[PDB]
Amino acid sequence: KGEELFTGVVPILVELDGDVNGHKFSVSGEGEGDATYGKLTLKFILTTGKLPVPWPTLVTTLVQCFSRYPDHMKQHDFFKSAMPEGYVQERTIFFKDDGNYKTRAEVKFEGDTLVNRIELKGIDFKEDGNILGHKLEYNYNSHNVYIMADKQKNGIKVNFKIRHNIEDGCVQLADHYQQNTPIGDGPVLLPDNHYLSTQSALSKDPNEKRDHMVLLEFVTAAGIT
Repeated sequence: KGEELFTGVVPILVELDGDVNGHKFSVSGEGEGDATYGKLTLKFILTTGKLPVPWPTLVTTLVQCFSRYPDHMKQHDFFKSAMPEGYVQERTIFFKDDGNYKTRAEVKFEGDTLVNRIELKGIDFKEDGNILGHKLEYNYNSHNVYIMADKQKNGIKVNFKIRHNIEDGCVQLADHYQQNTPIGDGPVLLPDNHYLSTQSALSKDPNEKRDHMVLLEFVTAAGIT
């Protein structure tokens, strides 16, 4: 059923309400996802406030239902099975030697559109650290995202480490702890252990005057065979 919502291109909306060290800001995104290819095309714009953190630090927060699950792994796609009612995605992101983000998002269909609505709270960041200091390069690495079932919560537990390249030529690590729980009461797929292989390319719209991020992502599930 939920799988059948993803047989072609699906429009996406994203809304983020952010507060990092008391600096408040809002981000809106739009574009589309095609789970057939595991491909996301999105543009994010700062709608309110000044962006207090580098755009790359927000990529993981700003829809893993668009992951490509190969035919042999379709019994392991929690993200789609939760749809259309959707899932709650919660994270803590620990920036090594710096502050942490705590996020709560609802990912669900609002009519014909997959919508990611997020609240982010960031605390205990250093004024002269890599995040508030804006020392991260505008680029993104490929990552593996590790997934296991949480039978107790009728969802999944997700863990991974993001590597943010610093302008100095070193790496700022961001340790992600994630849990996903269905919104609806209906049955969901609890997967065997597996991962998502992710690739992200960040760019700018030459015609866009506001602070913004254009993002292209490819995501494929693997690890079962």
